[PDB]
Amino acid sequence: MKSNGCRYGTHRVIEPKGVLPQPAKILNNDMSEIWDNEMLIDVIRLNIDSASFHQIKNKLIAQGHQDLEKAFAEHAIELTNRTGKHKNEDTGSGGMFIGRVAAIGDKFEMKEEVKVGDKIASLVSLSLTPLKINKVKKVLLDKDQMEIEGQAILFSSGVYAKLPDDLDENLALSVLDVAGAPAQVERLVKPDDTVVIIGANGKSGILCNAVAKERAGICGKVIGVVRNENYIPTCKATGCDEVILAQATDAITIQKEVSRLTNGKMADVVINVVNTEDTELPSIMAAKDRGMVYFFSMATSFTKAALGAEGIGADVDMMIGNGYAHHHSEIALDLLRRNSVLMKIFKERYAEHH
Amino acid sequence: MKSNGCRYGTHRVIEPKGVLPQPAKILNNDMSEIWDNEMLIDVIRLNIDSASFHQIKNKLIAQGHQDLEKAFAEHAIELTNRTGKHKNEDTGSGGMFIGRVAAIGDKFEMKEEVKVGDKIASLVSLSLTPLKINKVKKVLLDKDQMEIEGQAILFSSGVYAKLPDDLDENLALSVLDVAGAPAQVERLVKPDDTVVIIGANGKSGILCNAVAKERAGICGKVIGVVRNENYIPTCKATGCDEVILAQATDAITIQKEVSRLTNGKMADVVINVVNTEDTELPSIMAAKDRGMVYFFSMATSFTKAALGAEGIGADVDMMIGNGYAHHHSEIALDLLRRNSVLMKIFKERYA
Ligand SMILES: NC(=O)c1ccc[n+]([C@@H]2O[C@H](COP(=O)([O-])OP(=O)(O)OC[C@H]3O[C@@H](n4cnc5c(N)ncnc54)[C@H](OP(=O)(O)O)[C@@H]3O)[C@@H](O)[C@H]2O)c1
Ligand SMILES: NC(=O)c1ccc[n+]([C@@H]2O[C@H](COP(=O)([O-])OP(=O)(O)OC[C@H]3O[C@@H](n4cnc5c(N)ncnc54)[C@H](OP(=O)(O)O)[C@@H]3O)[C@@H](O)[C@H]2O)c1
Ligand SMILES: [Cl-]
Ligand SMILES: [Cl-]
Repeated sequence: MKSNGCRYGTHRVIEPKGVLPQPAKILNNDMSEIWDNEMLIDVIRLNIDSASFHQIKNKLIAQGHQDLEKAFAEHAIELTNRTGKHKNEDTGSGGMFIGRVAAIGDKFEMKEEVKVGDKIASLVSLSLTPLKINKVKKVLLDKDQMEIEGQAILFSSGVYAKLPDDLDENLALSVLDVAGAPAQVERLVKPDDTVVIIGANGKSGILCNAVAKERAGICGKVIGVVRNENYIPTCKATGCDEVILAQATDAITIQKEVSRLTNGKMADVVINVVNTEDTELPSIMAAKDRGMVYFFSMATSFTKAALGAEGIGADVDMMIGNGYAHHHSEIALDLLRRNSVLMKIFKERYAEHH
Repeated sequence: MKSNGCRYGTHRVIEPKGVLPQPAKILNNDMSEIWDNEMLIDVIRLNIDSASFHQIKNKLIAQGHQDLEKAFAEHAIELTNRTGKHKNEDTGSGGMFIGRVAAIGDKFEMKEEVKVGDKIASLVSLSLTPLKINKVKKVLLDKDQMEIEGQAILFSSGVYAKLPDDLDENLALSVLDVAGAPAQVERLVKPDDTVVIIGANGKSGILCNAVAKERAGICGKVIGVVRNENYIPTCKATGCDEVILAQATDAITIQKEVSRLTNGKMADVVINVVNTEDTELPSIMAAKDRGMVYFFSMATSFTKAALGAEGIGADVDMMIGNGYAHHHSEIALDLLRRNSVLMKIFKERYA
């Protein structure tokens, strides 16, 4: 056991010196000894970022490989052996892993309480994760997955979650993927608030509907925005009092309908969980004066949000949605255990085994 | 005077119907009658977005013009007459205007109090502003400016500022340019807070230093981050208690130095006012747990900030720096009037 490990993991950065593990080019993936504030994982499965997986697959096709599973497996071993991690060298994307705890340093900053042998999922990207792949058992070309024998390091600053014994693994992973959204909504929504959820039928959207309605309470108002009439029942069953039919890019219709439904008062909190571009101004205009607009979509443009609010004189607070929050996995999993409607929808949509 | 004008201005959108004035292709710039919630301006000068001005200049050269001032003037007349606004048709960029209030609709949402004749600057883009150019008097090729006779519409949702007749106009416009930064900093900093200002020697930075120190007070702590030791006296004179020398992209140095100056407690509030990319993670790591990180720079990447905080388990709030806030002009100008050190620096730097 090595001493004086950096919680941010800089002790494993080989190239270039003086940067963090994520932007680094080469990490130390020597698993024979760990630092005192690290956690070592026996990796079972690698869930590669879909864009990275597709980009690597197509690069290999273009180079002329016929056996794609074998070419991909060999690509992953070469990449991880040389750079210490599975960070896509063209996109910068990573992924996450599933495995069982192998060793815990005595100064590891424990978050969720876990012990050797526990089954866990990482909630930080493979783009900063020291990873040693000893064997690729299977490349699942259609699932962006590799079943492997290997090991990974979590730094004390990293994030992980114990996978619950009583839940379908893919169901649990689906909640963990978006756990930050309901966690943040719980912090934002006051009793009696009006809340507008843009993209309310989505995976994070239906979780946001439910905690928004729990937090806003009996005299609050939760308004979902969807573009498909097919989604109205689900939005209402998961917490929406009202549903607006609009493209999330249609600022005028959303403003008009939110105004109708609130008698001009508009929303205290706007939660944006769409996966498309140019929805910043429609979200801003749904808010009341000094309201809160929480942008979760990775499609959000900083400049479009900033210039959007300036051009129409909207004095609103606009937050970059932080996917991490203390206890967010436990909070999101507890939401599904309290709400049988959500649990049934999540199992139907995202459970592997039915 | 027509009634039931939309505060967002959709009643002047001709093409395509169903979008807002800024994304619209064609606006109605008929100034003979205004709507009840509009304000009509006699425009003196058009400050064209510099990139837009340069793109139009070069387009005209390539078409074969030679007398650029005259071709540019004719370009602006054709563009505004046809589309109703000076929105650059290739880039989408606009600009702002300076003018005198001509008429005030009876239902205009008054922000700062102005009456007919007041000298004002628009603080919203020419790309959403109905604009009629009756004459171009002078095209200033080195200044991205046109002196004109014409009129413009401010919607009730628009933003403007009265230009005080007692201050140099370039100085006033420079303050208006960054007024949202001190205004927003005033709301975030509590007494006894530790505040880190990244880019503390810049135009917005020195205003943020001063506001951070008055709000954090005698037992608060204001830390500037700059990369030049020559900037230290200015940072301290405008409010910093301590100054860190680091590149704003150097997350490890900034984290270590903020930790040193705060005994590991880190910053309650981080203000990022640099004009450089890849400073998100350094800003996040300067904050304490559940601290507030305010990104003012237009170089801020949404995904870099979100994924940055996620990867190191930083439960911090990250705010998109708005740039507009109620009364921001008045608040920033009052800061200069109350703080002789800032006024003197702003005078020397920004004419
Ligand atoms: N940082 C984090 O950890 C974090 C946390 C939560 C969310 N997020 C982000 O939030 C976004 C949503 O993620 P998710 O997993 O919830 O995705 P999802 O399940 O695909 O949900 C997206 C929803 O938005 C709707 N939508 C997209 N574009 C639309 C438009 N133009 N008009 C109307 N509706 C539209 C979709 O419905 P249609 O069927 O109509 O397309 C869908 O219901 C992603 O960008 C994700 O990265 C990130
Ligand atoms: N409209 C809005 O929403 C709004 C409002 C307020 C601020 N802002 C934004 O804030 C940014 C700054 O505005 P400004 O007018 O204050 O600009 P400015 O006067 O040029 O200030 C930028 C400051 O940052 C420093 N800096 C830049 N890169 C650095 C690096 N890598 N390391 C250390 N220091 C660095 C510069 O110092 P050096 O001399 O060392 O380069 C300079 O002092 C702009 O992007 C602006 O758009 C926008
Ligand atoms: Cl006219
Ligand atoms: Cl962005």
